Amino acid sequence: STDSLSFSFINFDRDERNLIFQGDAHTSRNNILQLTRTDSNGAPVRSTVGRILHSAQVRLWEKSTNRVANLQTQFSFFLSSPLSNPADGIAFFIAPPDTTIPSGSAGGLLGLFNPRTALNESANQVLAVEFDTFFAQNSNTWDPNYQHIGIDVNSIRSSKVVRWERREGKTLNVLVTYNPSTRTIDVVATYPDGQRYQLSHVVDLTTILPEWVRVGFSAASGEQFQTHNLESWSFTSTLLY
Amino acid sequence: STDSLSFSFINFDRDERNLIFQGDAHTSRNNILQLTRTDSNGAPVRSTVGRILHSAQVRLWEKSTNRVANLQTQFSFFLSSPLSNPADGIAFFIAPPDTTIPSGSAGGLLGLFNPRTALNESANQVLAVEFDTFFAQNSNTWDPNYQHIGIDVNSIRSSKVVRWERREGKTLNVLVTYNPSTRTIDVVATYPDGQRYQLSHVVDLTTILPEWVRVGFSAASGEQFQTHNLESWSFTSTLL
Ligand SMILES: CC(=O)N[C@@H]1[C@@H](O)[C@H](O[C@@H]2O[C@H](CO)[C@@H](O[C@@H]3O[C@H](CO[C@H]4O[C@H](CO)[C@@H](O)[C@H](O)[C@@H]4O[C@@H]4O[C@H](CO)[C@@H](O)[C@H](O)[C@H]4NC(C)=O)[C@@H](O)[C@H](O[C@H]4O[C@H](CO)[C@@H](O)[C@H](O)[C@@H]4O[C@@H]4O[C@H](CO)[C@@H](O)[C@H](O)[C@H]4NC(C)=O)[C@@H]3O)[C@H](O)[C@H]2NC(C)=O)[C@@H](CO)O[C@H]1NC(=O)C[C@H](N)C(=O)O
Ligand SMILES: [Ca+2]
Ligand SMILES: [Ca+2]
Ligand SMILES: [Mn+2]
Ligand SMILES: [Mn+2]
Repeated sequence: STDSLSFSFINFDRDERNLIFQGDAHTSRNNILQLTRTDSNGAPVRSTVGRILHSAQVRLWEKSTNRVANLQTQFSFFLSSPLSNPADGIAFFIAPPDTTIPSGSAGGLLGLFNPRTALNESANQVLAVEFDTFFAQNSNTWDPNYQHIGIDVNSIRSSKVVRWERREGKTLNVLVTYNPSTRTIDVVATYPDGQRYQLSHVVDLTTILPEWVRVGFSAASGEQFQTHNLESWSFTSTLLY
Repeated sequence: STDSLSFSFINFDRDERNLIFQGDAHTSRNNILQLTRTDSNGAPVRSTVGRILHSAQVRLWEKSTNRVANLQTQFSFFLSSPLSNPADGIAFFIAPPDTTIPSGSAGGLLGLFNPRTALNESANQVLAVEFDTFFAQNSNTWDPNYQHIGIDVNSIRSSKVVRWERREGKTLNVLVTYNPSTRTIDVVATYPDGQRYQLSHVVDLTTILPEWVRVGFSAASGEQFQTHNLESWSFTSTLL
């Protein structure tokens, strides 16, 4: 009785037919999705980007009946690094279906933006929820001066941020929703001990993205590095109104 | 949580990016999916096959672990025709991801089989649930002598059938499930007045289909014809 699409992964098998793997994204022998490159011992390496998109296209709206999609997605990730200042982060993102890794998008651009246009909203079509671990003010000039979760609308400079603490190796469980009635992106992220982070932003997704999109994850490292380990992912979209 | 995939169409838009259209399959201005060919006034015509598959592949089973999927799908369709003996039928089906319309598959082969291998189980990889309106024993030599619902396992000759009544322009609502614990396909179908049909068959899908499959619908006409109009479709599969 609705138009809808849903999928869930509890781990990531070696030859997954419904995922589009980009750049350095790969799977580990224990079915964890590794977004960024590792060496032969599984250690993270510099200057790497990897992404995945689900192959099923999501319809963001349907005009003739004035419907717009809601969206709900849950995912779990952890990060590992020997460094004091591990980098760069992982993001959930929504983009056109033919989206590809931009040139120059490693480091603090998180695999999402070209350096030429990273701060230029008119040149991009992307909504991302970022988990940003590296904020050095002399390179990541757009960042607040702390680790943070952000909502990114056509730019690596987030519209809203909240202070966040990276915890070496610990799973962060995230819920992201879009409510088309209030035009609100809501983010809730919780560590296993119950420590919670919340962030929201009003953005009408129909004004920034095309009718059909793909959804997925991106991660990068620059001169500093970490593994970006995606453990599980569920997603649902329903046309409403 | 689980490894699962679900989708639902309450009707069909002119633009549906996650469907693979094969042969004569197309959408109507009224957001109905029309499987078989029509003329310029929307009247059905002879000798036509159309199919749709969802673009998302379904993991039916995993060889390394022996995990197997359950499946549930619900759909609704209606048929229309000027003919006293309209033909040939519509089927839900499950097949390998690269499945295409076989040559010679119009008429009573429902877009699913080639004439030389339609009864050779070793040559096919398909599970279908057919809604068969044309049973002439002199051409459809594999059919029971009445309209019927059938469960087809690598053959156009159904493994099980139940008598069924075609109703011009009326919607049949259908549920098809696969239960991997009992290895049973079950089918329940109803018309708007409550008239009910049920059929089941025990078949281990892991014996007839590869690990990754696609799902969708096929329909055909031969010398006799009708439109095959898919109104809605929902699907869910979970790998246990
Ligand atoms: C010389 C000699 O005697 N040779 C013998 C051969 O003639 C025998 O061949 C068989 O003859 C049968 C009788 O004529 C044929 O049955 C008829 O087949 C018609 C065509 O079937 C099509 O269309 C069907 C409907 O859509 C579809 O279900 C079929 O599957 C088939 O479509 C094929 O399918 C193929 C896959 O299998 C596919 O590759 C093809 O692409 C596809 N074709 C197309 C174009 O897409 C069928 O229409 C006939 O049905 C009508 O007639 C029966 C009564 O006979 C009625 O019960 C039906 O309701 C229907 O009636 C019609 O309905 C209309 C609509 O309401 C109405 O307008 C009409 O007025 C009414 N017509 C009538 C007559 O009432 C029917 O089933 C059969 O197809 C032939 N088989 C083959 C393989 O060609 C042959 C085998 O029996 O045997 C020969 N005899 C000998 O060899 C003896 C001796 N050794 C010798 O002489 O040599
Ligand atoms: Ca940063
Ligand atoms: Ca038949
Ligand atoms: Mn940031
Ligand atoms: Mn039959």
